[PDB]
Amino acid sequence: GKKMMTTDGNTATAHVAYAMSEVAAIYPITPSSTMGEEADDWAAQGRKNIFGQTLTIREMQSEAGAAGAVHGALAAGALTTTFTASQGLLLMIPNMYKISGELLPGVFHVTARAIAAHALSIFGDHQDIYAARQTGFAMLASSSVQEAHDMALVAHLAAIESNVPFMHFFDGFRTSHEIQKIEVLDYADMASLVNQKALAEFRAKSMNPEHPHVRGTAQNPDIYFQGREAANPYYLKVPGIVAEYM
Amino acid sequence: GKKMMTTDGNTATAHVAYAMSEVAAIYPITPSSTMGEEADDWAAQGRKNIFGQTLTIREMQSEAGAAGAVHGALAAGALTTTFTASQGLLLMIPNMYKISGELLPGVFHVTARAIAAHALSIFGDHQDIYAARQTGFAMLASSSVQEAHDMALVAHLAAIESNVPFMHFFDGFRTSHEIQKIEVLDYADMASLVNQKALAEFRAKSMNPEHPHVRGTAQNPDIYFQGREAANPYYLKVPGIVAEYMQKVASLTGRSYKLFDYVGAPDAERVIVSMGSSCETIEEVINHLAAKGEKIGLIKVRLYRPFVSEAFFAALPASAKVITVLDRTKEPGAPGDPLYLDVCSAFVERGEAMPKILAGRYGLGSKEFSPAMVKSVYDNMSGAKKNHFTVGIEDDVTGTSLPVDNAFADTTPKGTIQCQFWGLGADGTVGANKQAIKIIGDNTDLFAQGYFSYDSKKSGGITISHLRFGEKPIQSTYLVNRADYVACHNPAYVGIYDILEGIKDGGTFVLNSPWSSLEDMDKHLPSGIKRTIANKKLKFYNIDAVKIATDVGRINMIMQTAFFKLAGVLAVDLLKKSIHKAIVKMNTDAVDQAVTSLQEFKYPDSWKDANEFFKNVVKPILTQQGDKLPVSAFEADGRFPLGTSQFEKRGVAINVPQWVPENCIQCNQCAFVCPHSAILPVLAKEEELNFTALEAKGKELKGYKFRIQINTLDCMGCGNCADICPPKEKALVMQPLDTQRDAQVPNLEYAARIPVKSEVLPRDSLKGSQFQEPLMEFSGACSGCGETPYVRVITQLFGERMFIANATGCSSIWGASAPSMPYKTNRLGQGPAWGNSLFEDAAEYGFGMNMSMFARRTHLADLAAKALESGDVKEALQGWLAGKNDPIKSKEYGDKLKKLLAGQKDGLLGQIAAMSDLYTKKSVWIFGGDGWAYDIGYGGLDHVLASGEDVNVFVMDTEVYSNTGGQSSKATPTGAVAKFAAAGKRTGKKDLARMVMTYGYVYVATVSMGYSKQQFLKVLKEAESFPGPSLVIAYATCINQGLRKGMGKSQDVMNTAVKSGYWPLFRYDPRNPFQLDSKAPDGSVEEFLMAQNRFAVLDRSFPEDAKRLRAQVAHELDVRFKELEHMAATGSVDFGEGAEFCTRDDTPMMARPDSGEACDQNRAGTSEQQGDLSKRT
Amino acid sequence: GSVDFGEGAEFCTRDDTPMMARPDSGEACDQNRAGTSEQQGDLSKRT
Amino acid sequence: WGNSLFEDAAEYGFGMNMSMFARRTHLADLAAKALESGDVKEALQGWLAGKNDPIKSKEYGDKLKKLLAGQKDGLLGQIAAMSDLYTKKSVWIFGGDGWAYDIGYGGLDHVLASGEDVNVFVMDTEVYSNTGGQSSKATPTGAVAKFAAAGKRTGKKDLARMVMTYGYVYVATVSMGYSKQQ
Amino acid sequence: VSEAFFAALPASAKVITVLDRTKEPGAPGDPLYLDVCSAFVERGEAMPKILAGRYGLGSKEF
Ligand SMILES: Cc1ncc(C[n+]2csc(CCOP(=O)(O)OP(=O)(O)O)c2C)c(N)n1
Ligand SMILES: Cc1ncc(C[n+]2csc(CCOP(=O)(O)OP(=O)(O)O)c2C)c(N)n1
Ligand code: SF4
Ligand code: SF4
Ligand code: SF4
Ligand SMILES: [Ca+2]
Ligand SMILES: [Mg+2]
Ligand SMILES: [Mg+2]
Repeated sequence: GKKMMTTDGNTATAHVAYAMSEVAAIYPITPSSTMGEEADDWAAQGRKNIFGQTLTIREMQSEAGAAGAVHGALAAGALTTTFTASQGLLLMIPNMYKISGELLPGVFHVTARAIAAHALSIFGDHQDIYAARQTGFAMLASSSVQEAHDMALVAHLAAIESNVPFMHFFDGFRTSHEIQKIEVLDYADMASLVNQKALAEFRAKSMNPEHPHVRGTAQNPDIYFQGREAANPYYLKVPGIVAEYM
Repeated sequence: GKKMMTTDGNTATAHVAYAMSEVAAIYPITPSSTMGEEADDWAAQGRKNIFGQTLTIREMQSEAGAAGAVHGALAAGALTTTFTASQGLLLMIPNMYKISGELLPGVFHVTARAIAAHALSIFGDHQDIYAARQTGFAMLASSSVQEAHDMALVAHLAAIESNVPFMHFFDGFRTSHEIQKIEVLDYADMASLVNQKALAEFRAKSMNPEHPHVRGTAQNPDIYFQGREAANPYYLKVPGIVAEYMQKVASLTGRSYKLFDYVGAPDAERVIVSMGSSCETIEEVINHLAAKGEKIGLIKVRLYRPFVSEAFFAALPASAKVITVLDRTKEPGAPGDPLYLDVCSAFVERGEAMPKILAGRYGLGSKEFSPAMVKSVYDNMSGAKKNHFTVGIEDDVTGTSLPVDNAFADTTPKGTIQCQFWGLGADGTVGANKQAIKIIGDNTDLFAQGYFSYDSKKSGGITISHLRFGEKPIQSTYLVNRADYVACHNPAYVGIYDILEGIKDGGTFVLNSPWSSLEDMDKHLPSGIKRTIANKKLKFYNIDAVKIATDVGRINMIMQTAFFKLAGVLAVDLLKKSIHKAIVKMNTDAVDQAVTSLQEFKYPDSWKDANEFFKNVVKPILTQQGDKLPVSAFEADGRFPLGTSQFEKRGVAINVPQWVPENCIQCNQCAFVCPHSAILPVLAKEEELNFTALEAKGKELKGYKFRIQINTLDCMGCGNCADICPPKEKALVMQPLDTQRDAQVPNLEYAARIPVKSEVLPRDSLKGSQFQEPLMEFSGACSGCGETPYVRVITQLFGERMFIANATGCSSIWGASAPSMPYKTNRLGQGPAWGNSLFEDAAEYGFGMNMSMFARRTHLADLAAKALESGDVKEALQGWLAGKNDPIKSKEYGDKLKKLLAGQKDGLLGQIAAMSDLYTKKSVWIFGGDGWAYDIGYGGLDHVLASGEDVNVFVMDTEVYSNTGGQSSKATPTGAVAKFAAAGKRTGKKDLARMVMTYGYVYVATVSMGYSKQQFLKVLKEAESFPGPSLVIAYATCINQGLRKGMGKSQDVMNTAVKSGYWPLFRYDPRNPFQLDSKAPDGSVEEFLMAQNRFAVLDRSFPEDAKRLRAQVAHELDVRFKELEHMAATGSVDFGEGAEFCTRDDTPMMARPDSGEACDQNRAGTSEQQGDLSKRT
Repeated sequence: GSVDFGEGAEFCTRDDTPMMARPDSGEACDQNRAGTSEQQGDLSKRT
Repeated sequence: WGNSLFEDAAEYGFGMNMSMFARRTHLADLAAKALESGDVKEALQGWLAGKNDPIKSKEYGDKLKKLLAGQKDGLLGQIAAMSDLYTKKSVWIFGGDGWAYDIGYGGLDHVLASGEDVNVFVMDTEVYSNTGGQSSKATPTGAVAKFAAAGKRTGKKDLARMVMTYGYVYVATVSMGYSKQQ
Repeated sequence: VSEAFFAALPASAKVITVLDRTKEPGAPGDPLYLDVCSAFVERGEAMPKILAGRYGLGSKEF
């Protein structure tokens, strides 16, 4: 379904994320505000995701709020994405721990931006993405605009299948805003790549009063270690999923 | 200036931090709240730092606020410290980046606590500290209490000198709370260690208008790299500073530390590299194995960041061939845990011979790390080496566990006494044991270690205490497992738990038991315990201490006497004098009668010859034996099933109520009121049925028998029901449990099978609502908790279609503490969908639920609209589509659709039948306390509650941080005594309701159940009915409020709270939108305040302050209600298109692909002025 | 000045959970498990 | 001038307030210890009594900085060491609609309910002016912004009326184009 | 995944520089350098020279 368009990394990534998501909670932060703004633009116009619905976009009071709303939408059984940059990612980490702890299949699209240490900065480096290795997200990187499109698609598919949340990151103000002529896939072509069995399973295990479960308990020295060590198979399976979807 | 005191890690660290700081901004978080609380205590008393001033302590709304306040105090030139734990540290990291970026010399004291991944946890591991390596802090670690004191001192001195902020961390609930006898330095001695030149320089370079500078700029690709790379010298200098200050402190105390320390055989081949309290236990194990010729050792890491390979290799013996790097963290998918990566990088950068390096996980969530596990780690090194293992748990999902032999003999050094004290909560066992440790420490030359295991259950929980008293210093940093002396303070446990699993051969076993006879012990002592006592030749001492205490007119003193005469550590004179220091005659008589009463029991020799989920996991977890549970038992995502509290059956109340059927007026208020749902209104038919039932009254209750069944085993004995029972001759009378359980347990077992009649009466009504099944039953809340009845009524109205976003607080501690889940599924199986995200983001979690449900039901609507194009299915689909916003119509037509579309798995119809759980409209609820709604999760709550989406938030306003030790909130009202309000809080209650009411599109209503139950019910119904945001704040009572008559008066107290005008009731309905449901104040505010222990203490301390504060409270509630009466009496397009001027700058923060079209930049003047300039020229 | 809202109260102002543990805490106290003070007096009188 | 972060400017300013409070109390204790030449005693008493007034504190701080020139010994040397703490300081918190309204709101509310002498000035542009003009809570009803492309449906966040519920906070709304004297 | 990393890495490679766009004060190395070093330690085979370099901080030109 390859069609050529001339866009930057924000547009290339937001195209695929709009296709592959139904819920998006976004806080504005440079250089990632473009993806959320154009997603809200397309939602207002009426663009349809792979499931044939307009993507539901909401704006939070913070990026902590964006990560929390992402957690709620993933827990309730909706495909969720968010767009992030540095200070946003720092505010997002503690909820990313919960998102990977519950094995919820979200995709964060992060534009690499400096962390304010001696001075605030909006430009690109990998400090924010490296600050989030421990959270348990899978982390995918894109070198160019074409690779941003391809890797955003791979991240969404592998997040659906693997039940491990993904962070997709491309360089800020070096890929986010560099116009380039790239071929993108038609939404019909990327729709056929979804693992329908995994999508149905993901909707089944989600929070719902008809089949209720308790998520978010408080545990004591006795059983916390086992609940930590019981999520290893999903991580042993995610890399093969990423390779196969590549 | 060394003085000996017996304290835990919190006290040892807060001592030094108080000396070395002048400003401290603190948020409460377990296990670090103690340091801040005692710092505020000393500030209120008047303790002086090294500079001779009381330390200025403030409390923030969050730990982000604590880190920001720390930044401001460091920037303005004050020595600043803060105390942190896991979630706090995660919220602190982004400001820690700024603090290290500006080279500001702060010290954070972090207690290591788990990060909530699959479940919240308050216990110890290094996940939070490892999450903060990148921030640029220097990171110092302390193995024991003495090392916590020393390392806190070193951290403050090196932070002052090096201009690099420091993080000091010690293990949480393993060093934070383990009492030990340590020598501390006098403040005069630690004052002389400060580098005065560096302190003066630090004050000079700080933010001040007299010598102003710009800090916090915004830089561009051109110069940011250099400003990053210009801070390298300070980090190249900090490690030498830390080493030199270790030397300077060691000169004073006599204990020498290095950046990396080595303990063990110099010619050792198997070396563990560790960090934290485990370094103690391993050392102890080494001191065992070294006596058997073992060539093993240990490297203890003190300075984690910056990592200095020079020190590491100076510690590492060159004969070492295999190294295991033990880490208390899990990073999913990382090539290794952080310390392993650091050691590997050190060996790669050296380039010399590279020994074998192994990585292992241990002690996650303060999981035990015992000598046997250390031995197994060394054995793994010795042969059949395994990389990336876990030690301590039985892994069976990925095979990453070492085998552990649990027959490792006593490694604790000879000369030590081990004591286990099992007790029932608040029977005074831990208080008596702390007194014992303090007495022995102050009066002898023995080191006294004491650890206190607790329980998740607030009322009636078990409390285990492990005490060691040794001539040599106590390095055993783990729970006792082979005890010299066991003491059971509650005979109820003798069947419920294994009291003698930690006994030794001949170990004295002292049992509290009324049955002090040969035959009665034969009848009551379980065969297993009898066989143990007979076989291993114990010294069994049985005493009935309750009779002794009742005679002398609290079993604390008899038990302490039993310890002081039977432990062997010493005693009689010491305990007598200690009682004298603290009526007196009764205590000494109890001491002497206990002295006479203790005698060995001549046991019989024949004594040596004598759902499914619950049965598998929950019963073993409850009996404190889930350490044997493998990893196959636990869900990968950490979810737990509902309805686990139902099989608890814990009869811990002393007094349970009895129903007197003759007086009952069948009002259903004792059920509406009960906090643990031990009251079951059984409404039956005559053909359906000791089980005395009445004739139910009213037209709806025509042929029904009525009964009020008491859940005798699941009763907490709070007396709320009996105190609320209307008839002046009480239909409910509190009677001893032993005289009412035997005839009431079978009655409830029978009554559990009567169908619940939920259609006879509406659920909006009091009696009818109580005629519906409660979906939140048997919490772990405190007996008489003022929060559980509200949530139980909410689930009785909405439990079938409900999402709960539960903030962190008591709501989450009793709503889910593994393995007990009060929430349960109804007969159809549709329970509440309960989830806890974090403390600060419950609101955003619930809002996200709302968005997900909105999206999926719109997708369902689109599918149904596509399926409109058999006639019955068309009618069902149209009926659902029209009325999907009504829960009743949506439920009806969803049932219709689920009947019609059975097995439909093809096409649009198959798709529509696929999501059958989205038919009936769902009610997402947000449950949290005063702290969440008021302090930390406030911004998210405000945003979700101003967005306009149909979400409902219920506030359990206990006016305090009830869950965490009762610290001040913003709900904490004027003149209230709490933590961080020791003199009485001076700021008023946070007017959260009046804040939200300013929006005008939010339903706001305040409720109190003790006052009126009908207003609460109407409020719930019209809150879930409002198509928009809805906020409801419920006055709730907590045991921290110190009700002087008891928690049974909760409702009464609740009632009084609304009569006096302290807690008005009102409803703001946007659909005069405001209205007052509450009457004018009665003027009885002083009685209500004096009724609660906080104001009683405030009076006992400062009467003039207390009376002024109470006057201001009365005046402010008068004017607040005066204000209430004053106001109750009466498509896509962009904003930048087609504008003459630019709506966008040219900065990169405002760049988009559409932008860039030429436009007028307001640089040639206004349009009118431009026209004038054109006209004139 | 310093004083704690838990001193000199007939009932416990603290649970036994680890989230509410301090070195001062642990003194024996009534846990609201035998009923209210008035109801306790009534039970004592009747028996 | 200092910028901390977007969400924590309020806590940064509050921390400034605490640091200044602590250091000036330490100065007060030093001066009270130095009370026990007569001109220095009069200067110190005059500053101690009127350290809460910026004008009197400035006057007597100038007096003290004249008297204690080069004094580098004892209590007097210590008192002369911190000559930048004489005149009472005014800590200000400057931020826009987004900070005061959306993200730094909790910290602002806490510092502005604590009761300590801090002053916060809101440059309410009704929008996230810095970042592309996205919707705020100050963004009023029927306004077109980013994430309000069809016109915002929720009203302005009544921040002033929220804070005024405390009753111990000075709240005042200003507009310079309307009147400069107010 | 060290399997993929070593499948990419040519066996004739003798010197590796791991470029990172981050600064961690006091860390033994930046995160990607530590990952590659751990991969080579866990392989146990010949260990080429591994160098670490910083570049492009704050969208600095590279
Ligand atoms: C960010 C963060 N800081 C601190 C804590 C520790 N904590 C857990 S519950 C709680 C207090 C809960 O307050 P509130 O909402 O009033 O609840 P309740 O009093 O009903 O327990 C605190 C401070 C935490 N979990 N997360
Ligand atoms: C946590 C975080 N999220 C997002 C940003 C990006 N950001 C910088 S300024 C700004 C908006 C500022 O809003 P406001 O207070 O109204 O300021 P003004 O409109 O006057 O510029 C945003 C979103 C940030 N710096 N930090
Ligand atoms: S509260 Fe008393 S009168 Fe009312 S139903 Fe219960 S037992 Fe009967
Ligand atoms: S209200 Fe209290 S005393 Fe009555 S049944 Fe419930 S827990 Fe027991
Ligand atoms: S809110 Fe208070 S009474 Fe209720 S469980 Fe928590 S501490 Fe106990
Ligand atoms: Ca509603
Ligand atoms: Mg509370
Ligand atoms: Mg603005």
